[PDB]
This record gives sequence, structure tokens and C-alpha cells, in this order.
Amino acid sequence: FPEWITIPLVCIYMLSTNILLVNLLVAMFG
Amino acid sequence: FPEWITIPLVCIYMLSTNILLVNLLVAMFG
Repeated sequence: FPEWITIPLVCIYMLSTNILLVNLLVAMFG
Repeated sequence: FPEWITIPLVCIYMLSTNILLVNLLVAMFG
């Protein structure tokens, strides 16, 4: 349970979720 | 560290970030 290696995981998870969400929205409008 | 001259800096920073973000979104949809 190392935090110094946990923080990048949450960072990348949030980045991936945000990029997927924006891609979904833009594709839907198109 | 004068606050009376600090507040305009944060105000302009927020304004610039918001305008850039909206421009990005609109350009992406276009």
C-alpha cells in the first residue's frame, strides 16, 4: 500500500476518465 | 506581498484560464 506509487494511479485514472468523457460528448454532438 | 495588488492578479489569471478553456472547447466542437 505505497502512496508515492498510488498517487500516479489515481491521476491517470482521472485523466483517462476525463478524456473519455469529453470524447463521448464531442462525438455525440457531431 | 501586497494583497490590494494581489487580487487583480488572481482575477486576471482566472479570466485568462476561463477564456482559453471556452475557446478550446468551442474549437474542438467546430
